[PDB]
Amino acid sequence: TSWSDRLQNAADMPANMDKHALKKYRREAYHRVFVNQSLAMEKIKCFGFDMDYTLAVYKSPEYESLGFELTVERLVSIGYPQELLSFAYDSTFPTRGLVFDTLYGNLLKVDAYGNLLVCAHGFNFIRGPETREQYPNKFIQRDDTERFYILNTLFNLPETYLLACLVDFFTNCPRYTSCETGFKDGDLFMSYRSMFQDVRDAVDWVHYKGSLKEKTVENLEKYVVKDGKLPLLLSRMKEVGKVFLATNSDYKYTDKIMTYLFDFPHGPKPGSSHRPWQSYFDLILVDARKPLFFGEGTVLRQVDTKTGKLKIGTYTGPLQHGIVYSGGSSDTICDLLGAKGKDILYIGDHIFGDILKSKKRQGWRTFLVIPELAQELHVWTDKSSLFEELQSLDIFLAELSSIQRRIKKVTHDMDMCYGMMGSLFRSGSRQTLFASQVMRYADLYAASFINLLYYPFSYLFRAAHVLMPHES
Amino acid sequence: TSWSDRLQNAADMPANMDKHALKKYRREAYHRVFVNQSLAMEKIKCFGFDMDYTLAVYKSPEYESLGFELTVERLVSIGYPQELLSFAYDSTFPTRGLVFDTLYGNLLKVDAYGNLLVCAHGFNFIRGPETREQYPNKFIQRDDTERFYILNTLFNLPETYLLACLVDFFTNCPRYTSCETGFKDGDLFMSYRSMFQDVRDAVDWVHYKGSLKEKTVENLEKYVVKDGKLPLLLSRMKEVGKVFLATNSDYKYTDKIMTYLFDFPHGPKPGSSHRPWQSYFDLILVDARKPLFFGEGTVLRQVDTKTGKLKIGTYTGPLQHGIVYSGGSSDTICDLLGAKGKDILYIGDHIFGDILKSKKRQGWRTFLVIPELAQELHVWTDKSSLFEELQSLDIFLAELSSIQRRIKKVTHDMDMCYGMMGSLFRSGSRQTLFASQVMRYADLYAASFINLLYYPFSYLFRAAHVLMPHES
Amino acid sequence: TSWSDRLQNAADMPANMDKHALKKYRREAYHRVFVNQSLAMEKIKCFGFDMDYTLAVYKSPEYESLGFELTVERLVSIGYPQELLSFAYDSTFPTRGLVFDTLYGNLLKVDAYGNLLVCAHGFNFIRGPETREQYPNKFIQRDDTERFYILNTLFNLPETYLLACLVDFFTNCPRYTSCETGFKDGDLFMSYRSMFQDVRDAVDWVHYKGSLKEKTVENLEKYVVKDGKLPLLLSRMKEVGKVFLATNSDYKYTDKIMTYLFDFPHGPKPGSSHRPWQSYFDLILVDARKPLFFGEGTVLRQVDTKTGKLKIGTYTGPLQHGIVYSGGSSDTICDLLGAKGKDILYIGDHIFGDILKSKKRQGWRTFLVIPELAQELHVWTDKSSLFEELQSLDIFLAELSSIQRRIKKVTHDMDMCYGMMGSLFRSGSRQTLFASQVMRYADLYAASFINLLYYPFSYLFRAAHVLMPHES
Amino acid sequence: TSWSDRLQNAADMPANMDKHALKKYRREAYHRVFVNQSLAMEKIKCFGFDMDYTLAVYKSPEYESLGFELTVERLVSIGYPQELLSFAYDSTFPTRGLVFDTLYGNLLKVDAYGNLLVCAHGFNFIRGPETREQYPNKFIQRDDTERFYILNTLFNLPETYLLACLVDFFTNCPRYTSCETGFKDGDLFMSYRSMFQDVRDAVDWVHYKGSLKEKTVENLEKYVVKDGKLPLLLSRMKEVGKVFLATNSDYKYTDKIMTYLFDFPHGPKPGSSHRPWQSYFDLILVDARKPLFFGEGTVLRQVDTKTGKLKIGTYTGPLQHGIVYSGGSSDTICDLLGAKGKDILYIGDHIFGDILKSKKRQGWRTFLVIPELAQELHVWTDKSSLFEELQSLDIFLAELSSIQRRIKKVTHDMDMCYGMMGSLFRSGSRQTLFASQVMRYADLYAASFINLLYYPFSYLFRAAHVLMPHES
Repeated sequence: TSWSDRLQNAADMPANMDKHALKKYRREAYHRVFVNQSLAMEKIKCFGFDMDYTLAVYKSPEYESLGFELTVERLVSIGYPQELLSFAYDSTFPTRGLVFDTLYGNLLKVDAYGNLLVCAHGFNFIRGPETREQYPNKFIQRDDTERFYILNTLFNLPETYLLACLVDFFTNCPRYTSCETGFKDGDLFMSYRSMFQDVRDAVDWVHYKGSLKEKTVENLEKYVVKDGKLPLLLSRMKEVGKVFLATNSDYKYTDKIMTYLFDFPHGPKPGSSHRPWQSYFDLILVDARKPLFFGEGTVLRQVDTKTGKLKIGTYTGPLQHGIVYSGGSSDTICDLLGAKGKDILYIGDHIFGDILKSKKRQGWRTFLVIPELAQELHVWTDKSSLFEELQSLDIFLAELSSIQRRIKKVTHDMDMCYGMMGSLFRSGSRQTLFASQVMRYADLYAASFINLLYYPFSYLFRAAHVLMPHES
Repeated sequence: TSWSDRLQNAADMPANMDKHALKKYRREAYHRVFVNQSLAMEKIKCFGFDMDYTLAVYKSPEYESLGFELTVERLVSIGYPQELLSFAYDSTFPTRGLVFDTLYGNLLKVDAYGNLLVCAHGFNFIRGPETREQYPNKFIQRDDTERFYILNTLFNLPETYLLACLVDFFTNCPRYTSCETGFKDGDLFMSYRSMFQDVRDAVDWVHYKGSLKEKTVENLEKYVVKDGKLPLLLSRMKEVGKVFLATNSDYKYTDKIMTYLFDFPHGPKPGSSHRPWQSYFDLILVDARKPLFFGEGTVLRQVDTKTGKLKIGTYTGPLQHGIVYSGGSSDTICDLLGAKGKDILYIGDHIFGDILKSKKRQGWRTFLVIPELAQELHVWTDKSSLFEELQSLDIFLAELSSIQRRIKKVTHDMDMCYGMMGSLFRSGSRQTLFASQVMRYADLYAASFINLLYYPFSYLFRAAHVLMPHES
Repeated sequence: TSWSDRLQNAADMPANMDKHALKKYRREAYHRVFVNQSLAMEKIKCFGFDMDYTLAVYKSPEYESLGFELTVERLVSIGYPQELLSFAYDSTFPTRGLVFDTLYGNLLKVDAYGNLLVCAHGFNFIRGPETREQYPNKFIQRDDTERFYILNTLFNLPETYLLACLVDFFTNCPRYTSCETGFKDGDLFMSYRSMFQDVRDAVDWVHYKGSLKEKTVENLEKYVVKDGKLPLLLSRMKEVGKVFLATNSDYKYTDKIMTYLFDFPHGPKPGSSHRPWQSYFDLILVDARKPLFFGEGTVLRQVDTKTGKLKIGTYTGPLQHGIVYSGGSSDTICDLLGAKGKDILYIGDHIFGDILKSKKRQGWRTFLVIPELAQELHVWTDKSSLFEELQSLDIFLAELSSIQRRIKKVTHDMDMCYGMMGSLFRSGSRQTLFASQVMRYADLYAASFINLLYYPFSYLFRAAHVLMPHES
Repeated sequence: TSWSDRLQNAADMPANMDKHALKKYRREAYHRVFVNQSLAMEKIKCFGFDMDYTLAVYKSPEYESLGFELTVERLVSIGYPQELLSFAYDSTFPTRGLVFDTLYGNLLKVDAYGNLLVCAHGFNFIRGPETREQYPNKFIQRDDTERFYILNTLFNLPETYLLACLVDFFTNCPRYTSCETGFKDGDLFMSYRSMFQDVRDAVDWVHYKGSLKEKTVENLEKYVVKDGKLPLLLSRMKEVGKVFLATNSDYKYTDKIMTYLFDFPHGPKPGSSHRPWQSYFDLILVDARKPLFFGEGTVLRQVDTKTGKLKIGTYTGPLQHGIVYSGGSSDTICDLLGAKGKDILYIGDHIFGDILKSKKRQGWRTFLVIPELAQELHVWTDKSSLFEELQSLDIFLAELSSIQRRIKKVTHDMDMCYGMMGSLFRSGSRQTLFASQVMRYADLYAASFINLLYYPFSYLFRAAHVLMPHES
């Protein structure tokens, strides 16, 4: 059972909008909205969305596997060895938010302070002492962006696995000599940095010039979660506020995906007339170029929705019914909808590029979708005894060395329940960078934004106050 | 009673090093070390220090007042009006960490997300609705450093007050016409931005070319806290590890100040031979140029300690007894002391420029000195009933509008106990940016680093684990 | 008769290598090498070449017309109006080296100091006084690269004409309102800057992703000058030194073009065995990325010449027979051929990107190919009486207002002999920027590098010494 | 006889303004204005000036020697060795426009293309072959400003000599070991780069914080050329146009110097009332910060001429009688005087920072003062036979190896007539970079701007047309 299997199982259920049923349903962790900062829903006047992995949640592992395959095929087409074609995507390896170290060719899982939690070279998981040779302080300076690339999006899952596959392959292939910073093949030297750039380039190519979009749209049921409750929630949002779409995707792809997401024989509820997807939005903006969108943005353009091409010129006119925008900036949205930042709840999956930037640059309210939570929550509850034992061991150690090997064992067994690179949110008792960023920049979070459907219009989401140590 | 009065009262006490007495003493909030991140003291092998406001804590309000007076005198000398000479420093106005908005000439107290907590134009404290005219989202983007300057050091206290004095003065002086972005004086327009730059320039001038250092050193008892327990603590640190000084100050000033701080008729304990200040350090580095120090730094130089001048050339030799370094980088320290970052506890007051940068760039352990805490803790405990009422009002409101005006009143009365700009750490129930940065980048904090004297050599400082909402 | 017609007529002649015949032949301006700086050919040890418009001179106006048509088709495909399809390339309009002013939508011909010589808005040539409205000092600051784009390559000829066509079209089309900085089409505003960027983008697209290369290679006789004397000259160069190719083009295109340029039933001379093009080069480097090539360059790669793809990795090996390089830097060439800059004569058409940069950054000797000279020289000699009258009028005026209108008339009539935008090298008696750059950065220049064939191996090219006014 | 002796001898002569006398006087090379670009004086409507080395020509070698001495004293005061005090300025060594190579510690004289003409390490003049070890192509890339500093101003003459003195001193002092990039003194390494920066810093210090200005103003007759013809020329300029001052110097220094330059018992002519210096200017601007002045400049301020301090605020008012400006930009001048660039003749000595930038950025007309020409012209005419022999040897060689050693000998003997680093304008038959920049950016040039006095109001300065080789 993948996280998208969980999401789709919940998607298949019709909405029981009885008030007691809703209250009962959102008690469950799976259908809950989690709160890092208090948020009064009555103050929200605009609800905004990203599309990819927010409205359109791609099914796992099928979509990652398609991405992986196409990226492999691209590398082979530019001259990588044929053996790459024997790789096959393995969803049990990558966890989101890993750091690729381009100097030494390692995948690293780090905490909020750059401390190493996990280090793998290819498929070899390096133990603490061997880690010190390359990381003397068990630390990386993560904003050294010339060296470190943080694999923070769900689109980065295939390349996370592919990087490890490639390091493994070159290491074990007798044609190459393993060196500290890459591989020697006679008079050719392939650094991990050059290899990483090739991978990054190929992933970008697959998305923008290759067949990934085409292959997705030709089998949307295979590749995209679909939920008849989506139009119900959007229609309810529109009763109390304005609704907007701001997506990096282009209009043609957006229209294909959104048309699919709304293709039911009814509109908001069973029995109601079907309505086009565009009718659910007060403002539709494509080619957003986030994160730049949250600063200067780009020139505001209008989409010719008949052709899918941009009209020639900058659009200087007002908001009108049926217009579709391209580019612009977050200020376009504010101006056209008559909103200030705190009137907006922006809903997305990209914890850096959208959620962090909308919060930091504009003071928008934020709702982070974390699709993996739909399954991570099942693991968390099913294996609560391991975490609780781990807590009790940390307690017992602190008030006091057979305990230390035991702390490692339980940490390992716990982490392995999630996958080879452990939980998105922690390794044993240590929180990841990703977890820290969620807590810091997402006001609200959940496995799906659909969980908003189970809270009433003016619900007050409450987080407990944070006190300093000297205040406690 | 100022915070430095509290510090000096505690400084005057001799050290009772009986183990029960120590344990009893550190129970008290005033003598406690507060813990944001767990830290095993046995793993610390090097203790490093800043000098100014860390080892050498300048007395308040006398030192701020001297700075203020000299800065005023400098502005008058460059052509500001004579009325400036009638200003007098008022310690009840400024709190550290305020933001000067150079566009509109306001001092702002903000939370970690840039939300406005307090806004004052001169001495006029602007209420919520009037604030919306200039700050439509009650928000600033604080890293817009062309517009906003954050007054984060204790050296910035005099200019914090001086900015408000100047805005008040120009506003109420009939020679000038108040405009949205500054003041018109016929065919001269003085923007708040130009005024701010003049103030900043004058403060820098007073420190580097004016008489502030000279006036400080001619009356050190007036201006600098002195504690006979300082050599005791440093001597104890040296029994278990290495001790270093890394200061932005120059050698001549450093030597004057440090000589004063160690000028007792004894060394570490009463009855012991006096030892020169330099003997307490394994490594002494001046002209550090932090924060650049924590990246590329500057060329490593050697001080001729006879003349106070730099020897000509880059120093390429080893660590030797009696050598004093100038410039260099944090890597110099690591190399020369044979330390990795996590072996180092760096002790300082500058929450951005030293503590944040040493943590983020190098993974050093950090101890933040917050001198104002020595008095803020007295206010916190004395007025606990106001905060607790505030908590109970927030609770009672949330589970449910005569309450809202009551929440404002109690918030105001609480804040005013600290001063006109409230607590360093909060306004009512909302934490400041400064508080958030302390929690994020200081492993340990206290009103004085002397509080380390009351914990045993291998003490384990414990912070409770942080759990995410869905983990709780 | 176009310049390429002149070049091809000379190309069709066999080489008479009798020493008297050669000396007689190079007397003629058409077959001469012109000298700005003295150059001792015996000191040249390496001869280097660019390919496009140097070895492979594209026929005019056919190649410009193909580029124009494809660029038009691309703009229409992205949403420009259908009327664009009625444009047809006109070789009588553009001269190379014009400046497009993106603010006001003008093509400008300027002197070396930025003084306006000619200003056209669409097809309207603006007279002196009307020019002052937009250019009050009849001057532009040409390195304001955000505003001005200098159209310096022969590849820029189609877009030079297309820009004027588009300004004309939008100006005269009643759907649009002409504004100072662009065109209003209801609620769309198309600035000249956005229009220019679209044109630039489309030209780049045609070259790199469109059908221009394909259409060229399918009819090389239509599109490329071919000269059986090319292998003779290259073979002679190889007798006295090393020969290299450094081209921005890719290997596959390079191989197609070069194979065509050497496709005769003989090698260097009639009767000799044909030899592959690669055999004429000691070093072949593609994907050069000039001008960056003359600084840091890019990573040195090796071409797999069987597939046309790059081998994976940086190439660390030596120069070997048959190897083809990609990327690298000018230092690669120097190192591998054992040359210093002054031992190299670099032969190319790109007066900025190759000739200026190789001279300024590396001190290479330079030979500039100026294909238009093959026809400009015919105009220069045929209309010498107009220029001489112009000289006599400037003389007679200076030693002294019916003369001023006469100076304008003769200037106009002279310029119009070259085309609507006049000579590449001057307007009347005023030299262009392009002329000044030729004099400054090209040691030698000619209509074709083939003219080197007519000078003996160790010829000394002589330029007269330049004296200052006070030295004269 | 120094160049300033020549200037002062001519300064002591009264103006004979008879038209025949003037025409006869300007025939002589010493009193001539030299012409690189034709310039119609009747079109000039504004005459602008720099002060230092333009209006105020400092006497040589006395002023260089004072600068040298004070710079030496500053270096000793910061810890350089006492032996520096035994140096004494030698005007026979430095020529203006040399390049200091901070890598290898050489002074280089280069041509316009970066080719080495002269290379000295300390006082050792390195011959051609030994030069190739460090400069394999006898070439430097002069805009590598991290490595090369071009000593282009007359203020740089003392440091030119001091750099050579220091390299000599350290080389020959047995305490130091000479290395390729600097000097080793035990565990101190002084690179030529660090040494150069110290020198540069010290020169700046002497000018801005040391006693150079004070020592100059206390003996103006010793240090500054004074010419009673100065007010006559400025008064004549004011009859036909506007006159402005734009100087980097501050008001107080400007007022001292200018007051001295106008301190005669008469005004424009003998017998006329004395008038204050300010009365000769329509616009006076100090603290100009050229070259930035010719781009964005700085904020426009007004000087309080009673105090010498700036008024507080940006000056927004009009041009009024008696106002003195500070900062601003070249656009301030244009706006306030109602001038376009070509209406302005800007008169200065700084061939980069003023003349080049005013021409390139604004299209101003330019008059370059070259004080050394007042003596270089005497050498040029007195030793014409050496140059002519050199020309005849170059001719005879070219149409054809006892000649090559002869070309070196005559080149050496010629150059040595000017000084150890030869003529400002050439080494033998090769022009310097400085010469090329004069020809390129100065419309007019002369040893003094006073030479304008000898040409009538609407004189037409003529330069011959430049033809390309193929046009000739």
